[PDB]
Amino acid sequence: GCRHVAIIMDGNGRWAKKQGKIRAFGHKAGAKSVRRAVSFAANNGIEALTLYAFSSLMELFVWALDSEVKSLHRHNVRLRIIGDTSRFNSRLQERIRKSEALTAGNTGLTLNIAANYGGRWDIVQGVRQLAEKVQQGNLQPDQIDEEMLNQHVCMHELAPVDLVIRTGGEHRISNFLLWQIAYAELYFTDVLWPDFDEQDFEGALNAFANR
Amino acid sequence: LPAHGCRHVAIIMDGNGRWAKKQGKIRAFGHKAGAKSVRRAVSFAANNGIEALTLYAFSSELMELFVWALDSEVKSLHRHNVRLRIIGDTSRFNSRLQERIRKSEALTAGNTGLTLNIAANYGGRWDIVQGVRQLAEKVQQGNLQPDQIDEEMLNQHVCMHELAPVDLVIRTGGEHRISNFLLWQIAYAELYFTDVLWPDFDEQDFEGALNAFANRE
Ligand SMILES: O=C(Nc1ccc(C2=NCCN2)cc1)c1ccc(C(=O)Nc2ccc(-c3ncc[nH]3)cc2)c([N+](=O)[O-])c1
Ligand SMILES: O=C(Nc1ccc(C2=NCCN2)cc1)c1ccc(C(=O)Nc2ccc(-c3ncc[nH]3)cc2)c([N+](=O)[O-])c1
Repeated sequence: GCRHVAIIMDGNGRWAKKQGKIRAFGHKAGAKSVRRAVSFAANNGIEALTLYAFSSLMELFVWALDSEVKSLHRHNVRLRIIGDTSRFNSRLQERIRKSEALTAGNTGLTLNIAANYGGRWDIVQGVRQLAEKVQQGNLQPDQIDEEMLNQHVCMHELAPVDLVIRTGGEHRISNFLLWQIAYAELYFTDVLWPDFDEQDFEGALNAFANR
Repeated sequence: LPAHGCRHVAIIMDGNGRWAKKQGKIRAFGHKAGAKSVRRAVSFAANNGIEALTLYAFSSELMELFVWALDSEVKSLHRHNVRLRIIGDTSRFNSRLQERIRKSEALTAGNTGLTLNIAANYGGRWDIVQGVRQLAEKVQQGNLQPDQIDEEMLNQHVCMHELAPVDLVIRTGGEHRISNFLLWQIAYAELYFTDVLWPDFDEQDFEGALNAFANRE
């Protein structure tokens, strides 16, 4: 059973170019593909879906999400934004906080949207926290272990990441999740993100089920 | 940079158990064939301009015996101008073994050819945590402020930070996963998975991985 899937959603700009259209067109097709993947995961009992918007700008991508919130809530989706939003404009930060709190109680799919996220950043923010605790004398350097750092990195309340999918044909993690992908299956496909569809997602889930 | 572009390659060497099973042999024959394949890869990397090779002995099918085995290769590595380092938590290793590791490292530290890093009782999470503990000690002595901690600083405290970043990770044996080998250090690395079992992975396979990295960037 695959409980938590993460996807690096690459290929929207390459897709636009192949279609003979401006980069913007590729965003809008990428957004359709977001909806389809979120629906498919919610329909197939996946617990958590973590989406990294990446292209081989982040504010705006989050803005575009703002109008989907009412629909996600109605579908019992818990929405979280992961990543360093602390320099986003304060109006956007308030909307993120409002959407997360609206849905925080939902018990269906948890959808994590990584915004201005980096795996090294995620670890460093958790290390900064431990460092504050040591300085305040609340923690001995030496009590620090994997389990404790794990509690200070993103998504520690969710099932571990079982499967990472990257569309778009590159074979890297690109500083998406690092700590959390120690034991995840890595599935790379040349399909571009706007084309990735239910059969492609099932293909990735077979890879997991075979292993 | 060599034409392939790769300064540091890391290899998850899986498949030795499977290879021995396919032949009707016990696991020890797979380990001896896997050792032949290490010598061959080390020789290939050294002849191909690679700066650093990092090897993670892993079977999908103890750690301390692997490192005893390596102790018998140290003279030969030295003779081939290889600089040898062990990465991993060896602090609970047999006291004799820890002294043999130290001396093999000191013996070859002057070498100018390939740098070979052998992971022994290594895990990517462990490596991040030991880096974090060195930082927390500096905070507890009043030398470091929590707010001065950034990526660059934590980078300076994980294994291999003084070598070229890892450009390419090869995993043999058919599984598509990192299995808690390098994690901080592979943020930008090319990942190359091949179904070839470790004992069968030969120069043409290694050339093929390098040229796939060169072609993909
Ligand atoms: O990325 C999105 N929108 C978007 C639009 C435009 C752009 C854009 N960039 C600049 C040019 N256009 C970017 C992103 C997007 C779209 C739909 C959705 C979304 O999931 N909608 C949605 C609504 C309902 C359901 C659903 N159905 C069953 C259970 N859940 C599933 C999905 C999300 N999302 O995360 O939720 C983001
Ligand atoms: O893993 C190794 N040996 C080994 C043997 C047995 C076992 C074993 N485990 C349980 C059963 N037996 C495990 C490991 C091994 C073998 C050779 C080497 C090795 O690289 N030796 C070497 C020696 C010489 C040269 C060389 N010299 C000049 C041309 N090239 C190149 C490489 C290494 N190594 O890390 O360097 C490990």
